[PDB]
Amino acid sequence: TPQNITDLCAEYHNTQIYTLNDKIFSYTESLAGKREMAIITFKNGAIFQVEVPGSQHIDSQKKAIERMKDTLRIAYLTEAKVEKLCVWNNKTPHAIAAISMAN
Amino acid sequence: TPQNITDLCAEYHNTQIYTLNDKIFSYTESLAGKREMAIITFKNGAIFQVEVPGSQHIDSQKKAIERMKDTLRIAYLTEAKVEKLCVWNNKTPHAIAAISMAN
Amino acid sequence: TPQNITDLCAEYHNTQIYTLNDKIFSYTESLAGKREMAIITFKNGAIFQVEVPGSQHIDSQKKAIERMKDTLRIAYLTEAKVEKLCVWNNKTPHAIAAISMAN
Amino acid sequence: TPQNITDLCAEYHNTQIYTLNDKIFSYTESLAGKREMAIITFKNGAIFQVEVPGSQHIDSQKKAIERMKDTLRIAYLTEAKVEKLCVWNNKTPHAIAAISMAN
Amino acid sequence: TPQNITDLCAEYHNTQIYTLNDKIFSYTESLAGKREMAIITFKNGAIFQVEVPGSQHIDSQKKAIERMKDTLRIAYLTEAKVEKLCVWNNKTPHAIAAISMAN
Ligand SMILES: CC(=O)N[C@H]1[C@H]([C@H](O)[C@H](O)CO)O[C@](C(=O)O)(n2cc(CCC(=O)NCC[C@@H]3O[C@H](CO)[C@H](O)[C@H](O)[C@H]3O)nn2)C[C@@H]1O
Ligand SMILES: CC(=O)N[C@H]1[C@H]([C@H](O)[C@H](O)CO)O[C@](C(=O)O)(n2cc(CCC(=O)NCC[C@@H]3O[C@H](CO)[C@H](O)[C@H](O)[C@H]3O)nn2)C[C@@H]1O
Ligand SMILES: CC(=O)N[C@H]1[C@H]([C@H](O)[C@H](O)CO)O[C@](C(=O)O)(n2cc(CCC(=O)NCC[C@@H]3O[C@H](CO)[C@H](O)[C@H](O)[C@H]3O)nn2)C[C@@H]1O
Ligand SMILES: CC(=O)N[C@H]1[C@H]([C@H](O)[C@H](O)CO)O[C@](C(=O)O)(n2cc(CCC(=O)NCC[C@@H]3O[C@H](CO)[C@H](O)[C@H](O)[C@H]3O)nn2)C[C@@H]1O
Ligand SMILES: CC(=O)N[C@H]1[C@H]([C@H](O)[C@H](O)CO)O[C@](C(=O)O)(n2cc(CCC(=O)NCC[C@@H]3O[C@H](CO)[C@H](O)[C@H](O)[C@H]3O)nn2)C[C@@H]1O
Repeated sequence: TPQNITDLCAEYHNTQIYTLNDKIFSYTESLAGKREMAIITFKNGAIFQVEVPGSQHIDSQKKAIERMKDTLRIAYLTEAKVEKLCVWNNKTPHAIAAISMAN
Repeated sequence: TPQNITDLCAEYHNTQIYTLNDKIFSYTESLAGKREMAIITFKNGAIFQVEVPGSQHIDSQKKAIERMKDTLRIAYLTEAKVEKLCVWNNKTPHAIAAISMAN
Repeated sequence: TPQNITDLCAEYHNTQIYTLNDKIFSYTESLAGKREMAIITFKNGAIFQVEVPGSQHIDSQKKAIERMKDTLRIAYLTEAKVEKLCVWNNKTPHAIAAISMAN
Repeated sequence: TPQNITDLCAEYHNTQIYTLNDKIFSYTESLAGKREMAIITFKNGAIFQVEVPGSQHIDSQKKAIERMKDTLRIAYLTEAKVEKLCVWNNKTPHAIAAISMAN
Repeated sequence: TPQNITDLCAEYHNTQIYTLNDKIFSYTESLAGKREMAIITFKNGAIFQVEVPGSQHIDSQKKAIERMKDTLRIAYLTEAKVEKLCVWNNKTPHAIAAISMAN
């Protein structure tokens, strides 16, 4: 089991770490069908999604996907600093796999 | 995949964007049978609903409908500025499809 | 579909609007069997319940009853002003159907 | 149906009301198997549990047990004054049946 | 049934108590498949995980694991002082079994 987000991110293909060290600039969420997703942006312009659940996801991920959207909403509303994101870079917007908050 | 609320909204028939840039003026929710819904208003007089779940919705939307009502309640209570709403205009009140929030 | 709590309230028998324009004075909830309920009061003496889920409720109400208890708890803790309650007046305490909040 | 916690509490065998009129001093929760429970204390040394779900509990209590732990956690974190607890006194620590919050 | 975290912790093999008396320094969560987990750190560098649900868990733990991640996220965001953790020390990072919070 990994020790931190960077090492966790390295356990997967098609990923990279971004170091934001910043609060979320905007939070978007949709209930429209086939676009049940969240999008966040940061002041540096970067855009990220929580993907719509799909055939690529295994069942254990479904609750985690819901949790992540909960996290991002409350992080946005609390202006919590996001340290790093681990994202899949084979999707546009890049798709969030993990988040770290600190400081 | 769309990268913002405007482009997401334009992927559907009978939708449009409203630009509020304001906090929610009032939040209403009901548990009454056949009216399990939320209504929000803004100071400019705009009125929007989160629709009662029905057969027009696909199954993936159900969780997202519940999440949206969670989002609107907390946005109301935290006085978060709503940037945009994507709504369906073939319902009265217009029905919320997506929300964006920014400073 | 109604556009406000008063109009929604009028779509049911044995209801009435109470206008509070006040924060909740006390919040009570129970896990005891057959009394899985919430009770709120206001400083004017008014007492209201969220009913125990029962035979009178249709399936779609179950989630909304849980949400209403969530809403009342957080309204209480944040001292949010309650504008109106739509209540059924054929129960004692009167039973909450809907809530509106505004500053 | 009862209109307050004292009257509700009195509808059960082996219960009693504790009047605290104080915030929660500590909140403990466990995910350890067979100890999936919460324990709260007050500065006067009083200790109470939310019981591990068991065959004592009827089906309708299961959701309310989980809500109660949610309520205690957020009460703790908001420093909300707990007015009274209804507890079962045939368990050690005494087991929470209901809570009221008021100033 | 135990009356505090220390006593609860001692009801299990492969456990120990850490005394932090500090807020969480960082919160990390992941939705990546097979790594649906959370990791927290404290300012002294100590790292702890909420484990991915696995064969070792009994069914009653599944809700509690989800609750714990909820608790850690809100504790982090509120800067709530963690008193103690009970952890399994046969995993790395050490795996949280229970948490106590006190000011
Ligand atoms: C910690 C761990 O188990 N890591 C392993 C992961 C993992 O098992 C799967 O991602 C879980 O579904 O599977 C890895 C991985 O890198 O994703 N894997 C999986 C595969 C074949 C199938 C595959 O790529 N599945 C993941 C698809 C990705 O899903 C992601 C969501 O979870 C994203 O949507 C991403 O854009 C998509 O490409 N080849 N390698 C190998 C890696 O060692
Ligand atoms: C991104 C994407 O998939 N967009 C497509 C959507 C989408 O597949 C469905 O809305 C999902 O159920 O379906 C579109 C759409 O515009 O809604 N669509 C669907 C249909 C036939 C069935 C249909 O109209 N379904 C939507 C009904 C609408 O549901 C909405 C709630 O989700 C609202 O209640 C709205 O008032 C109602 O008219 N014709 N066009 C075509 C669009 O390209
Ligand atoms: C918008 C809408 O659909 N409104 C209709 C409602 C509604 O369909 C039901 O209340 C939903 O279960 O059903 C109405 C009503 O006023 O409740 N209705 C229902 C009936 C027969 C069955 C009936 O009385 N159901 C409601 C029972 C009430 O349930 C309530 C909880 O939802 C309360 O517990 C209340 O104390 C109880 O009397 N006769 N009229 C007629 C109303 O036009
Ligand atoms: C409002 C109401 O319905 N009150 C009634 C309750 C109630 O139906 C049950 O407690 C719900 O499970 O059942 C009462 C009660 O006092 O608990 N009851 C139940 C019984 C036989 C079964 C029984 O004792 N159930 C309660 C066991 C208690 O469960 C509790 C959790 O719910 C606690 O764990 C407690 O420590 C334990 O003794 N005898 N009396 C009679 C009481 O009139
Ligand atoms: C209060 C109580 O019932 N405590 C008992 C626990 C308990 O029943 C189980 O841990 C619940 O699954 O089972 C104890 C224990 O110490 O965990 N137990 C269990 C066993 C054999 C199987 C076993 O070790 N299960 C626990 C595995 C542990 O799961 C943990 C998560 O729950 C961690 O992942 C840990 O890293 C792992 O070793 N031997 N002793 C004996 C202890 O008296």
